[PDB]
Amino acid sequence: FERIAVQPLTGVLGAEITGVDLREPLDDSTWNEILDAFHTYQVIYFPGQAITNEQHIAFSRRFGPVDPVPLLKSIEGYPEVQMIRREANESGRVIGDDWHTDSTFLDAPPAAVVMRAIDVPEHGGDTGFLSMYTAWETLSPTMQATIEGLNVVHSATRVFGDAGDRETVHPLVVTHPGSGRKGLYVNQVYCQRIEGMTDAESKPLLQFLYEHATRFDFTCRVRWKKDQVLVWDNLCTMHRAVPDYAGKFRYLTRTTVGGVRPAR
Amino acid sequence: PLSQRFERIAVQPLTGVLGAEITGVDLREPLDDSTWNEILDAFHTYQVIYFPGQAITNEQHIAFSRRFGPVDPVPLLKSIEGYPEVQMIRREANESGRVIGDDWHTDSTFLDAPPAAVVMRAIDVPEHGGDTGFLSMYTAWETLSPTMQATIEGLNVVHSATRVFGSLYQAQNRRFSNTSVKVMDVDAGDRETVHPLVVTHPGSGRKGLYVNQVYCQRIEGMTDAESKPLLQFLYEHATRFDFTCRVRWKKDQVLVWDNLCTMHRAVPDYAGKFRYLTRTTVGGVRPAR
Ligand SMILES: C[C@@H](Oc1ccc(Oc2ncc(Cl)cc2Cl)cc1)C(=O)O
Ligand SMILES: O=C(O)CCC(=O)C(=O)O
Ligand SMILES: O=C(O)CCC(=O)C(=O)O
Ligand SMILES: [Mn+2]
Ligand SMILES: [Mn+2]
Repeated sequence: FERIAVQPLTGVLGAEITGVDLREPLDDSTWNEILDAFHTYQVIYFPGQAITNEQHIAFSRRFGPVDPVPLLKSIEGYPEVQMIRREANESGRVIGDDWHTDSTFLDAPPAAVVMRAIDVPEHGGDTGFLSMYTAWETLSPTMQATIEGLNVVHSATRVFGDAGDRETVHPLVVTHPGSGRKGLYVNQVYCQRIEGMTDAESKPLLQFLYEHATRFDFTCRVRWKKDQVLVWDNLCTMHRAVPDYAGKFRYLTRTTVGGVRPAR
Repeated sequence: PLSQRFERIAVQPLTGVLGAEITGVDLREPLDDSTWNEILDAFHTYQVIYFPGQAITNEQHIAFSRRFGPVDPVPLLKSIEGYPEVQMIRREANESGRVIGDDWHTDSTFLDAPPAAVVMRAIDVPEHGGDTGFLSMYTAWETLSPTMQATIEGLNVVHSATRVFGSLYQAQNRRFSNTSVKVMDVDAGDRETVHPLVVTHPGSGRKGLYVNQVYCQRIEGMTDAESKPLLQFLYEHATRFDFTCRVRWKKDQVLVWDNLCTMHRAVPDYAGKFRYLTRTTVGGVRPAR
């Protein structure tokens, strides 16, 4: 890395990137290094990037087409820029407070999400991430061989479920179209059953994979500060909100980068 | 606000659940009463506290530890030459044996009187890799439903070291290297003790869950089949990600964790890299409701 400075967060995933101004267009050499760090570290974040809504969209477009997720509210004037907002007065349960990755009920879920902290507490409201590369790679060779050929049925029936009940089928293990690396691909929010198996057969196996994937040693924990811009890979990671900031205002915006069909 | 409540130290909470960074103090020196009382208050509130940039000697490490209570080294760990009170969490860059403490537990709960706290000091740690996770058993308890609390608050739990250096350990394959771990008597590993499932912290007066899957064998009076589901639920509940924090280490960071109201976990993400911390253990008293 010669155009940026990269500081890995853990031995598994996550890296802080400095030495670059996201308010400006990125030359080829700088963009290529950012993409290289993204593919390697899977979640990357840039402190001190007070970027406008328009600069947010422009940066996001470098990753791919900006295709908003279905269920979130957009800011006035910018359909692409969606809100993760919780009022100080707000009670109840937080958006995304279980391990998941976004919108896997889609035939082509999002490739990536670009999140920008606008107003965040001095402490509280971290976001957890984990690597599905590491999840797959830490399975024994025998377990890998055993489940590699399985497919899993996804649907949105528990988030907003007619379109919420529509099923799609994804491989249990997918090859990342950018890195070429294999990762586990299951999540408790959207996965319904292993295709072809009975309920009794499927439930314990999915349950094990949920437990395995979310092992603490496969995770990292990102702390937010105002003007922090973060990108996560929606194919090879999962993420989780942390609701430890009752009574405090928390506001981030996000753009969603379109992806292609998950493939073996 | 912390900036105005604390006059001798500066406190920066790590999460909304537990953990805090402490600065404005020199651990090389004896602590005056007001400074110590503020540290103890922060310890009781935040449950795991750490002090970056404290380049201290073994003697100073021991002296600071003694403010929390009497030193009482844990049975399993080797000590450094010249300092029986200072034990090692040391992993050579080339070793590939099981990593010490790589699942959620708290220390030596098989003792009739487990440690009250541990003071850990980073000697030589990787630039990245080897974080320690912590979680609050106050929060774990307080987030159970009223009905689940009523159901289990009267239970007691059987603890032993059998999976660490007793019969169950000796009957399996994953072994610890002799870098930091002593050879132990198998009968000592199998010795059972019974503690309450919910305990009152003597310093804070608060109630916390008290179970861990390393040392807990079963709920007293129950069969294994009866105990397995309740205990397994409690482990899953306590280790919910939103009940945790994650501490990253740097050389000369000194950390204190409360061995009664927290659990902790090593993270084995630094294969091929040297990692060395020292630690003193503060003696505790019999866990009580
Ligand atoms: C110093 C410490 O002793 C321990 C040693 C290893 C250990 O590792 C584990 N980690 C995870 C699992 Cl599942 C089993 C185990 Cl056995 C835990 C504790 C103590 O208790 O005083
Ligand atoms: O608020 C957070 O930390 C993450 C929420 C989430 O899951 C998302 O934005 O998709
Ligand atoms: O090495 C670590 O991070 C923690 C090891 C541990 O569990 C202990 O020292 O008791
Ligand atoms: Mn999400
Ligand atoms: Mn331990």
